[PDB]
Amino acid sequence: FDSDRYRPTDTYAEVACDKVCRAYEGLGSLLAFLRDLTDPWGELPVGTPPEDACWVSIDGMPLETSVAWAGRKAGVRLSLESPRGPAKRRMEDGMALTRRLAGRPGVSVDPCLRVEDLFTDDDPQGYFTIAHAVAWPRYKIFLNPAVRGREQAAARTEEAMIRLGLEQPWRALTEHLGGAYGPEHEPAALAMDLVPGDDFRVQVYLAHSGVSAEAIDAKSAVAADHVPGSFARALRGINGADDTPEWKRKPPVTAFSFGPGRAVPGATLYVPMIPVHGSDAAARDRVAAFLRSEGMDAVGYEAVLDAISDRSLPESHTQNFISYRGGDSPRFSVYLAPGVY
Repeated sequence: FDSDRYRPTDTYAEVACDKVCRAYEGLGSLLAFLRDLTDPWGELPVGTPPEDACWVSIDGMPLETSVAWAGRKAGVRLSLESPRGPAKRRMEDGMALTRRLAGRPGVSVDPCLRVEDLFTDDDPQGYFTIAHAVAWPRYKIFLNPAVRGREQAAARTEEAMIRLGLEQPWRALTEHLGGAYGPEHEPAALAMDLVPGDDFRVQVYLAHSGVSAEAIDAKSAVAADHVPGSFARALRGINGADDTPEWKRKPPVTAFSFGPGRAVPGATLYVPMIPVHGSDAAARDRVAAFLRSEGMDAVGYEAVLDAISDRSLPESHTQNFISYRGGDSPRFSVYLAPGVY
């Protein structure tokens, strides 16, 4: 525990509330909602870190704040994962939360419940099983295809894709990638928007170990929204040399998005921040320079960083990823550890 902003007795839910409010401030009762949402661990004091770091945040907190720009608008999102242990109890906490979201105003958890058995187990492996996010409310769930080892990740992902009706765009991706999944494009996570109908989306996050910016770009050429070279230019550009130990320890990620009635996936690039960059200030300078050269809003990005961060940025290590899509309908997001641990 290491905070100038929070006392050790502040609760997880109170930190969550504070971060969400400050993110809105940077963009220019909630507490009640979040206590309920994080029931019952949301009441735990933040001063006592979990036994096992949460996957959801690079500082191991059970909370991660996100701000997303798209279609000339910005929105705040919050990711959550139980800090409880051991892994099986953490998993069951998440299962419980999914079921508590069912029947919330616009929610559909049916697609999640039809593949849930694939990403849960009585003896789970890997650094997580279940996590969620809320956006302002729509919800999503994150699942670990490596719950029973990495070697089964592609198979488990594929079977879920099939159950969900998305075999065709999943086939398109799989063939584009050469027909097999390896460390070059490894299924590291799945997400689902818990909504019914055409707006339903599943994202498959592929990690890219030991490949160049150009090769990563080319893996996206099957995407509905592929802008040739744009991923290569973001990666080379923001993150420079691909041979640093820090690059190799946290490789880039592409989120492929799948929707009903869509023959091919969309693609969004996830650019690792800390620890590829030495601090949030260094990462900020380079991300801002890239945003400007793309004509995107670097001021709003920096305003959010400033509003939400608890330490001066050269001493702050809270940016996990930024995400980026170029072209006519550009997207940018930043994902932030609370920076409490």
